[PDB]
Amino acid sequence: MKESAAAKFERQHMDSGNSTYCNQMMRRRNMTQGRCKPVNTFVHESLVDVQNVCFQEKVTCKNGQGNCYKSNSSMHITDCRLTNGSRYPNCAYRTSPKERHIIVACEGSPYVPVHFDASVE
Repeated sequence: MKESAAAKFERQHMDSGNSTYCNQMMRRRNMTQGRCKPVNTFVHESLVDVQNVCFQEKVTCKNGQGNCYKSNSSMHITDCRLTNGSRYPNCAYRTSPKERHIIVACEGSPYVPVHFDASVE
């Protein structure tokens, strides 16, 4: 692959360094390329903490596959949600910071996060 699954996950979902946050980040992370990705979550924890979720609580994924893991700890995340029926090329998002357990799908060797599945209160 030209972009590994792990690299794709970092691009789509990690932002440990940090109203218009989602508008900027969805665009800069290539999630408004010809289509506005409707929902996307960014995680503000270290990549090592997120990678370690792959050894936490096994749970079923939203698509029904079994390789999803729910974090034992709550994490600082931001949800970006497409708003006002906006369409490419004018994607507008709402920014929602919160603290939730995250659920990720993991794959490979080493076994690392490849998809952000959901968050749980």
